[PDB]
Amino acid sequence: FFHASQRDALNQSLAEVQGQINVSFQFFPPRTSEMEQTLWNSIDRLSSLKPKFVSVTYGANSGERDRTHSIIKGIKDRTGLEAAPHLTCIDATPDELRTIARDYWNNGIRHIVALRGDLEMYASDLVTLLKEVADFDISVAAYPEVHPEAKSAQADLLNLKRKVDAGANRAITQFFFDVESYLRFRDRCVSAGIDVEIIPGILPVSNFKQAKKLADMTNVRIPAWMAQMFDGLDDDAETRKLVGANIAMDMVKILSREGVKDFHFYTLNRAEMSYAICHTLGVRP
Amino acid sequence: FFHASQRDALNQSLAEVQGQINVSFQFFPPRTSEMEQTLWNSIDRLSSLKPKFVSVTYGANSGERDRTHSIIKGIKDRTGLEAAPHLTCIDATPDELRTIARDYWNNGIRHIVALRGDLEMYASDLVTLLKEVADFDISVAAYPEVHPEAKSAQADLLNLKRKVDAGANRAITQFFFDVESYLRFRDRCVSAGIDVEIIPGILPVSNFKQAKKLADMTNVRIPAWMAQMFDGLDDDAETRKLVGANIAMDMVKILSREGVKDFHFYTLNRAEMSYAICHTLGVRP
Amino acid sequence: FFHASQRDALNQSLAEVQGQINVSFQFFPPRTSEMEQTLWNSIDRLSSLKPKFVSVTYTHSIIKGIKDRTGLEAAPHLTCIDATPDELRTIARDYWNNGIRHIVALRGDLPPEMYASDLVTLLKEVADFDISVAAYPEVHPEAKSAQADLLNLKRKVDAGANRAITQFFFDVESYLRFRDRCVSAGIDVEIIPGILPVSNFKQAKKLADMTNVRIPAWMAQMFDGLDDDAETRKLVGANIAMDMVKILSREGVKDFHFYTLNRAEMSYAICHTLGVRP
Amino acid sequence: QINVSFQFFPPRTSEMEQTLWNSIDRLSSLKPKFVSVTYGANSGERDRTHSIIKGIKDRTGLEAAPHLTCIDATPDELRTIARDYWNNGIRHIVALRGDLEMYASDLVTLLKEVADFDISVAAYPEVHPEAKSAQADLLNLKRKVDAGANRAITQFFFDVESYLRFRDRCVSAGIDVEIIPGILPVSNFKQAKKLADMTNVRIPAWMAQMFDGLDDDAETRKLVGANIAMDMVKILSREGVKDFHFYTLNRAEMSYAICHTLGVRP
Ligand SMILES: Cc1cc2nc3c(=O)[nH]c(=O)nc-3n(C[C@H](O)[C@H](O)[C@H](O)COP(=O)(O)OP(=O)(O)OC[C@H]3O[C@@H](n4cnc5c(N)ncnc54)[C@H](O)[C@@H]3O)c2cc1C
Ligand SMILES: Cc1cc2nc3c(=O)[nH]c(=O)nc-3n(C[C@H](O)[C@H](O)[C@H](O)COP(=O)(O)OP(=O)(O)OC[C@H]3O[C@@H](n4cnc5c(N)ncnc54)[C@H](O)[C@@H]3O)c2cc1C
Ligand SMILES: Cc1cc2nc3c(=O)[nH]c(=O)nc-3n(C[C@H](O)[C@H](O)[C@H](O)COP(=O)(O)OP(=O)(O)OC[C@H]3O[C@@H](n4cnc5c(N)ncnc54)[C@H](O)[C@@H]3O)c2cc1C
Ligand SMILES: Cc1cc2nc3c(=O)[nH]c(=O)nc-3n(C[C@H](O)[C@H](O)[C@H](O)COP(=O)(O)OP(=O)(O)OC[C@H]3O[C@@H](n4cnc5c(N)ncnc54)[C@H](O)[C@@H]3O)c2cc1C
Ligand SMILES: CN1c2c(nc(N)[nH]c2=O)NC[C@@H]1CNc1ccc(C(=O)N[C@@H](CCC(=O)O)C(=O)O)cc1
Ligand SMILES: CN1c2c(nc(N)[nH]c2=O)NC[C@@H]1CNc1ccc(C(=O)N[C@@H](CCC(=O)O)C(=O)O)cc1
Ligand SMILES: CN1c2c(nc(N)[nH]c2=O)NC[C@@H]1CNc1ccc(C(=O)N[C@@H](CCC(=O)O)C(=O)O)cc1
Ligand SMILES: OC[C@@H](O)[C@@H](O)CO
Repeated sequence: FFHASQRDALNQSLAEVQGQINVSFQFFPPRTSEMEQTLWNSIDRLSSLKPKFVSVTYGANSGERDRTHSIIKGIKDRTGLEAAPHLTCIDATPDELRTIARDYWNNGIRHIVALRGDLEMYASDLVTLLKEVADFDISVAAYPEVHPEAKSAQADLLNLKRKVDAGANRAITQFFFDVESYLRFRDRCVSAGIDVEIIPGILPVSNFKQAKKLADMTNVRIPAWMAQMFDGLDDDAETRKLVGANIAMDMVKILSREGVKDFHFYTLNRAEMSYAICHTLGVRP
Repeated sequence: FFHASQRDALNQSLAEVQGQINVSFQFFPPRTSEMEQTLWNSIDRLSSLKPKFVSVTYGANSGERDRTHSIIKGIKDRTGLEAAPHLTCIDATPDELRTIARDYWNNGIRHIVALRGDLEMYASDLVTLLKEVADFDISVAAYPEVHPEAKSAQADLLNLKRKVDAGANRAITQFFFDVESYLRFRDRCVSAGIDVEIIPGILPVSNFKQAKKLADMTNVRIPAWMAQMFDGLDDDAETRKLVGANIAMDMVKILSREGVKDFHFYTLNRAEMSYAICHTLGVRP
Repeated sequence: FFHASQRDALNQSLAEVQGQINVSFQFFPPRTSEMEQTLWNSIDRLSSLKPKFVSVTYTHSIIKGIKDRTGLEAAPHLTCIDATPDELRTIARDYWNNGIRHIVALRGDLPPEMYASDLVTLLKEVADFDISVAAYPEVHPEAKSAQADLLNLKRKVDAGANRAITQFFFDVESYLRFRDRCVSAGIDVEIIPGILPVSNFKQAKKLADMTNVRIPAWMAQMFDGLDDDAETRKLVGANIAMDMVKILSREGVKDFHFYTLNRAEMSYAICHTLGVRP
Repeated sequence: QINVSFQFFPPRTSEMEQTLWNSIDRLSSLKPKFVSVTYGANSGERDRTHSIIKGIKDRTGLEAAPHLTCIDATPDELRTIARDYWNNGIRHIVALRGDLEMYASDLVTLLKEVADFDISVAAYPEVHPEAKSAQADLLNLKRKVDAGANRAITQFFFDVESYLRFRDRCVSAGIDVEIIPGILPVSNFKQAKKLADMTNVRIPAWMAQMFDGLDDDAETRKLVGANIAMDMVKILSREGVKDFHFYTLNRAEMSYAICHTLGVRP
């Protein structure tokens, strides 16, 4: 019985991973007092897992940069964790960006997630600018399914290489649900001579309607079986959570077996799903 | 990438099962007003899935038979579903059992789950007795991992055959977590010439401490990876639920692929996990 | 990589059976002073594994010595090829009156009238003995047909045997198919595999040929060229036996009977792999 | 159809010296494609490695490859050493960086400049402990192959899938040379566990459990270890592996028997 045997082997291998998996968590600036409370609850909960770092988004063109910086300082003060602000360049001048970068460095914030931003400079230009300011750890975005604006898959891949050559020392992927796409992309990164680990960004899905809208805008494929899995659950938050957890747990189990030892979670500021997924990877308090 | 491909295929096959899976749900008589409320909530919720039948346990030697009968009538009146009482013989005389059986039949209750009972007559004796009373549908217990009191695996298997030959038309298994054990047992049932479907009894685990105590008393193996999965979760009900759901969903996905189209859920009177597992099998309102 | 994953699952399942496997060990009466010492050493070494019982081929003395030395259930083998239906009742009653409640009832190899079924019936007429009888997955050489020999096993069980122990075999599929045919025939006792760990292939093959036990081509090839290499034979033979019991365990076998040939090393190691440890 | 090679180390005692030559005679009868001898900067030096290589060549006629490292050696020293080896009929070198400047790829390049050596290099299915990433380590192996290595020999492993997945990644990366599994037959688990822990080589739970309780039982360890190794090579062979490199630790019995099971016989 192949399928049963395969499952037992996959599960046992996952069990033996305990203590070898590095994780990171991504948060966004709360917009309500209710979300603020939720976030700090989640930060406390997830901090107990000793993530390698956490990060905080910055909405391009939002003009709310101060919120990002304030959350980052709060995290460092409260937890002692490495906290990395996201920084976009599409909405700031190089001079403004150098000032922002210098202030981060002087405030002990020395890992930046460097992005172009949701709509002059491209992300690689930001990477170069940041390294000129100081010796930052820099993480950049990777797209196993190709960024929607890329002229070609080759162009997008060479762009990642450009960002790495400019000084990026981590790549974090856009979320995906087609696991084969990530694995094929990881191999293509080797073919392009990219020597940094390609860290999968995991989106645990509880609100499928919303995840689908974003996937559709970002060129991320939702397999037919996954669409079928969430069909009929618009008003059943409980079942959606269980189904979503199952999907994410399956994904990390397979990725772990294929040698992935780094995961970045898009928490949407909630701890429950990411914490449980980490538990299955042997990442525990 | 074998593991990824295998998952996609398994998931898609599960998606195509929609509308082909029969399910049944097992409940027990509530002992508190709180549990009473929970049960009827669960009955309403699960009834919407159109189970082939539901059943209600009867604790052997408990002397609380009237509770079982009362719950069964309540279910039939409320839902129109086929509801099957469990009946044990270890604690009643044949005459008492015939009276009980006749009263059930005359009350429109014509499917009985016939058991010996947790500690004279063996279950096969009860099956014979029931068929003498009337043409009941009769379900009996099967043990993929061998009943703890059996002289041998062969003896236990021939006992199942005895119960089927006496008139049992369904076999429902003790819960298991070693899926290969069920599949091997299903094949052994064919070797013994048993022509009834062997319906897996599924226990969705949220309280592992308690499931383990019962498994240990019933000769049910808990794989090491499963013990590791629940390790450290004694005080984390949320994570236990997500982990447990993941395990049960994986099990039914594999069983479905191997051709199982009937599942019996040990609900412990709660709807959430069983309902979600059914959802993944395409059993939906 | 199905083969790799399958092996990992099989090995892990074996690791998890630890503490749930019943084992028994078979010994023979020593013919020399050297073998005498070897035997009691093996007994001391193997007793630490807490076997469900041990047996001695046919003897009465060894059985007694084992019982006193270790307190293990020691079952003498008894054949009806030697004595008369009356002497058997005398030798049997003599056992029960000493603490010997388990007997391996056999017809016996024939030297250069009644069958084992008759011996089981006889032994039981004396007392409520534990009776173990021989089963033959590949059919006893004298039997007229597979079904006839199978029905014979049924007779022996119906007569009072509560255990069947198999002739040794090397084709696991043969054992498994036979086990299935037994249940189909309504035989409700376990069919306990008799395992022969092979270190001397020339000798094992001689015996296999006389007993209708098949030696698979892969096994013949595995031992080819090792007539003068005792060390490699031991490693090859241990590997074969370990693989066999690993497969058998996954198929739900929880009882094993070891033909030790009075040596502890190989059986002790195989038991170790089954989680049967001091 | 199966090729084998055996790895030895320079004996540091009279007792081990006797054991090694016994093992060489035993294993040479299997006609390995080559044998190799390790180097320890503080456990024998280059002269001891070379002495054993010469002895093997003289005694058996087999191709014998020294493991040559580049730590604490200058490029001019390495060129002089390589020239000497080539002139002495040593035509296969296992080119390594070394257990603590140059990386192994630099040594491969240097050696190919000297002469058309057969060169074998180290590969790590579970990633070299110092690599900045699995991607970087794979790109390094490709650098070594592109510089002229015609063979990769893996660190030992006990998770067979790890080797299989690694081989697939090598092929995907366009690394076209054989990725030969290094096999460590285990008769002393305490010693093996130490070696594995230091190199990030996973020991499956079932394997640790298999050796539990055998600290003082050498005989059972041998039988259990032989079973593990025979099983591994059987699976690997089924998956198309036609070359095996045995970490003998100067003992012949286990490797010889494993080879027997692969059909490699005198
Ligand atoms: C992990 C992660 C975190 C993120 N965090 C944020 C956040 O905090 N705030 C936010 O607004 N967005 C965020 N994003 C989204 C991101 O900003 C968008 O996906 C944006 O469209 C691209 O950003 P980038 O850094 O990848 O840009 P780039 O790397 O510069 O690539 C963007 C597009 O430009 C193309 N391109 C690159 N160079 C050239 C060139 N020289 N000429 C022509 N085309 C070129 C690329 O191929 C690609 O199609 C995040 C995305 C990820 C994966
Ligand atoms: C789906 C399911 C629902 C259950 N519901 C209940 C419930 O509502 N109330 C309750 O108290 N328990 C219940 N049980 C538990 C059950 O009662 C116990 O497992 C009990 O120990 C065995 O019951 P049985 O009907 O299987 O008995 P049996 O089938 O009679 O078998 C019991 C044991 O007797 C052995 N045996 C059978 N015939 C003979 C013979 N002629 N001579 C010697 N040994 C023999 C069998 O091999 C076995 O070991 C349930 C179990 C399952 C799987
Ligand atoms: C675990 C084990 C332990 C053993 N220990 C010993 C020992 O200690 N001493 C020793 O000398 N030998 C021993 N033997 C070997 C055994 O004695 C021989 O195999 C002998 O040939 C058959 O013995 P049996 O008990 O199987 O008899 P049987 O069951 O009677 O079978 C012998 C043949 O007779 C046939 N047969 C049986 N009844 C009838 C009938 N009524 N009509 C027609 N045909 C019939 C059967 O099919 C079979 O072919 C042992 C064998 C095993 C597997
Ligand atoms: C089959 C085999 C036989 C061995 N025999 C011996 C022996 O006899 N004696 C001994 O002392 N050791 C021996 N070793 C071990 C070896 O020496 C160590 O593992 C050592 O740490 C690395 O050797 P290497 O040849 O693999 O080096 P490399 O291939 O150079 O790799 C070493 C590390 O450097 C990294 N790296 C490579 N290029 C760069 C770069 N440009 N910038 C940054 N990092 C880089 C690699 O990714 C890796 O992490 C052996 C190993 C194997 C697998
Ligand atoms: C920075 N993110 C991002 C990106 N890609 C692009 N182009 N832009 C981005 O901002 N990929 C990674 C990450 C994805 N972030 C997100 C943010 C919200 C939801 C979303 O579905 N939110 C729902 C429900 C949230 C919940 O379940 O709590 C919503 O209601 O908005 C999904 C992914
Ligand atoms: C009739 N049942 C049963 C059996 N087998 C035997 N021998 N006896 C039985 O009564 N197998 C099938 C079914 C199993 N029923 C059960 C009943 C309670 C729990 C248990 O774990 N209850 C926990 C928590 C319940 C919850 O999560 O809500 C408890 O606290 O008692 C598990 C299986
Ligand atoms: C009671 N036995 C038995 C039988 N089958 C028959 N027909 N007769 C029997 O006596 N099957 C089970 C068991 C088999 N016993 C044996 C006895 C010796 C050897 C054997 O080959 N021994 C070699 C060397 C022993 C050693 O390795 O130390 C020998 O010739 O002594 C194999 C199985
Ligand atoms: O002795 C085994 C050793 O050479 C390998 O682990 C590579 O370092």
